[PDB]
Amino acid sequence: MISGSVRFLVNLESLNGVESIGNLTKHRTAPVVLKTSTGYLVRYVPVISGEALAHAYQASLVDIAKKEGLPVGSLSSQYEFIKFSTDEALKIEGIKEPKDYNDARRFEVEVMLKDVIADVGGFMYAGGAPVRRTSRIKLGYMIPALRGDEIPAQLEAQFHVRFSNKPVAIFNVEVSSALYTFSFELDEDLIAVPSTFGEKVKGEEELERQKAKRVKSAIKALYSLLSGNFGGKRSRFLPSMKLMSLVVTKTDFPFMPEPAHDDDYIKTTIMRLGKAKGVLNGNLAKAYVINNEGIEVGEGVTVLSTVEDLVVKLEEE
Amino acid sequence: MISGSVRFLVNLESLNGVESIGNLTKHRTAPVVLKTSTGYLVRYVPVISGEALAHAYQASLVDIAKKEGLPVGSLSSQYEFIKFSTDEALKIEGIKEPKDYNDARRFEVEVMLKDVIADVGGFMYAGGAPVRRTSRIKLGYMIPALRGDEIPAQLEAQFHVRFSNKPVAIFNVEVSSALYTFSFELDEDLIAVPSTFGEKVKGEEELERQKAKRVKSAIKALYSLLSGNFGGKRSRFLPSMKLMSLVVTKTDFPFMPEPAHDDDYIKTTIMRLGKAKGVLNGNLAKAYVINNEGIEVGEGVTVLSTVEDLVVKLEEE
Amino acid sequence: MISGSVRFLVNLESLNGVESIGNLTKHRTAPVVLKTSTGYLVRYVPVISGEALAHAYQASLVDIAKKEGLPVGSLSSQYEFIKFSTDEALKIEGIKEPKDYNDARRFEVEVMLKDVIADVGGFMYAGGAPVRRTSRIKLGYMIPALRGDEIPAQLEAQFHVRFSNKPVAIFNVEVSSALYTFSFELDEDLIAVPSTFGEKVKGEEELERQKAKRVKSAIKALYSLLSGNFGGKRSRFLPSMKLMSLVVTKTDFPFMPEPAHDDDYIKTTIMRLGKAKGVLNGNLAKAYVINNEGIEVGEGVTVLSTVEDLVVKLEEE
DNA sequence: CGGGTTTTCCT
Repeated sequence: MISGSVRFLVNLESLNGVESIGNLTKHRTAPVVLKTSTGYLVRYVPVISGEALAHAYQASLVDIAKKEGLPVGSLSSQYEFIKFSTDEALKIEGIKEPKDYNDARRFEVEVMLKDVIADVGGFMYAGGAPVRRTSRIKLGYMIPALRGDEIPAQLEAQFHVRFSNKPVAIFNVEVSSALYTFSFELDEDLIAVPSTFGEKVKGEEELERQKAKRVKSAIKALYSLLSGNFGGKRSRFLPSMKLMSLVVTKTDFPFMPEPAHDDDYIKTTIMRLGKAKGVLNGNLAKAYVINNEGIEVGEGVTVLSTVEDLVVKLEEE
Repeated sequence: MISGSVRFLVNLESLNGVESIGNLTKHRTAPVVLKTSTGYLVRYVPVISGEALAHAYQASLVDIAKKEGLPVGSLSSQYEFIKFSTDEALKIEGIKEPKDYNDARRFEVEVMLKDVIADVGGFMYAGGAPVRRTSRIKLGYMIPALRGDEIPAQLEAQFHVRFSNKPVAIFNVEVSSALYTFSFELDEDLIAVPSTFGEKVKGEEELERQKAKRVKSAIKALYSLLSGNFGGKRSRFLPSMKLMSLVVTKTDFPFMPEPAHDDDYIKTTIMRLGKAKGVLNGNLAKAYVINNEGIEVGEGVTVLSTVEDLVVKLEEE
Repeated sequence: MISGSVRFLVNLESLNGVESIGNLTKHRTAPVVLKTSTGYLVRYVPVISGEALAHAYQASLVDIAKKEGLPVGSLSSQYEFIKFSTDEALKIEGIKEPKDYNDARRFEVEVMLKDVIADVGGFMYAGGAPVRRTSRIKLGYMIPALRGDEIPAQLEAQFHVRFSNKPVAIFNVEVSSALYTFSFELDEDLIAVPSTFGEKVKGEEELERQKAKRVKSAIKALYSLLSGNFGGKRSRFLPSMKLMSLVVTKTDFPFMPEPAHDDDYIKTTIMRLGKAKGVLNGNLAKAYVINNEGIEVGEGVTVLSTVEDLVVKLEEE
């Protein structure tokens, strides 16, 4: 598994939208529970959903897969991740629906040999014999850091006009500025492995041949998420992003680093990693840290400089 | 016995679901009675059921048991905890049904020598001669703390879309933020001990040999629950969790610590533990405390740092 | 792709306006989150939106296109970029609305062969069969650099009167001064290429013939943005602009240069460019730097003197 | 302006 926590600083941003009222376009907001010296309070803060990040990741994965020669589905070749949900998609791609429970494994292998996206990002088919496949990359909402007593975020509305020589043309757009945080998880030990229980079916040899390439592509795809190629309204509201802190852990057992809420979340996660490897009888535990804000790190930890170095190191091992 | 009270802080969460209405996925809610300065009131608040936690605990126990060589049932090798309820499971596993009341102990031992899950988590078989085994781990609903006059919890709905080039695609998801509390109990003095009354039956020597490993594995399995690996919808709604306060008590007599609703529940439970050991003629009483919010603790109390240290200490003693 | 970061110094400026209160004309202001040695703070600073920059760029593109003989739409011939959104524009230009999804490609090609502005800057038609084309040039707000603990910006108000021989004439104007920074992106590989998926439609041969001229004009149009020809109230409040630092990158793969916030943002982006070309299996990566403040640059970097040289170099390659 | 929840279980 590869687990990570990342902290970003974003200014003058509008990357996720919600239903509009009047001539105003609104930014997504959510309630958060925060702890101050006086107790616990409830606040409303701008957020960014995780499905936009999932879409960006899967689009980059499609690009890399088509570049490197891996198979890509017909519908997903165009950036429409309906996958194989409805029967219309099955008809377009040309895959017979499963007949019974015993036939499920064949259908899963057939779908899994045509589109890498269905293999990595999971899918669901509903019918007489529904077939499920959980995603191999897990994301979450992007929240500003709940540090201290004051939330380091702000939201406002802005005024815009459309010029016309014959007036008979005014709209408002919400803009936010915050210090976002988020964490991610990716289990590369289950890529290119069937999930439905059953007997062996012809075609798994090709999967075993392509396993290494699929894992390499899946690990490569994370560069988009770690770089900042996500969100909408990028044509006229291009944001100003800057990485601040990053922790990545590679292990052989389940593990979850601390959220990027406290100023000291790198020392704690490394100590916890050592103790967890000791207690769970693991055999591999490595840590990589990127720091640009000069906070406490610890001892005996590899320190990197950019994200390309981290991607290369993750690929090599 | 091992009895514990734990306090968590969760933000932007959807971990337990219930039946859906329209295009809206709903979060579990329950009524709670709360005391304010003006009297008593009834409120509707999001909660998380205990059966999700039980499933997470049993899945982790399956993983550890397979890793350490302890026997695991065939159906329970797959993460499907029907245990030995119906006749189909008995036919699959290959165990003869009990004949009379006198044969109940043999059936319990045979079931108990094949699946550790049936041993630790209890089971039921209904028929001509019913057989019961109560669970050795007990859990409860996860509730936000009912401190003060305002409940520190909030629930809202969010708007999501599925993109398509040929419109002919909209759903809503309920998201919560709360300060959750829950308590648990695990009696390790009865693990690998038959429950049905009767005579001695061949095969108990193997259970006596495996008792130590079974107890060790059961104690290890709590790390998943104390870490935060439970609940659904984790692929796109990965939650942000953080521990705040934990009290764990090891005794030789029945005891129940205070619920984590009042800010002073560590001092009270320690005083009660001392007096209860005095009054019930016990011979062992230990307490461990993890504090990360700076609330009153007391004197002469072991203070830990993480949960791995607690797990190691519980294993060693 | 062509991606750039630019730094400017502006004194006594008022280029973007918002709703006015009383006899005071206000300058656009926005919140920004800044990092200092004491933590993170929220501040209110004057800004300039990106839509004014888009209008300036599109006006210059119209001028160049009409000068070089490329087709220009009737409505956009006058500097009114409603494009083909409403039905009145369609009636004026004389293009039939699309009938079904299968006819979308024909409509896109018909619109795309008449006005280069719709081709480069994209457009949208709403109706029974909506048609979309994302802009090929992406801009953002113009924020002052968030360097150090003190923001290098200031805003004040100024007093003015109107003379009259028969009093019965007083107003206030907001004026700012800052060190602005902004970044831009332009992917020239998709200019003069249809975006809607479908079958071949007559008229694409002319598009392929005109592609070279369209790309050349689009590259030429960046001179207005890089020179300082944008914003309003230039008749009486002509600002004093001076270029300070510029980085331009030409690649075959997605890339985003570092924002012009830190004093050392040229070496970092070149190192990242090299590593990214190594990791993403690219085949082209070139950089150009203009420096007039004597900051660190690096080694093996082409150095220019003016912006016209950069424009010529970008055109030639 | 188009689009507004899909199955498989109900002791």
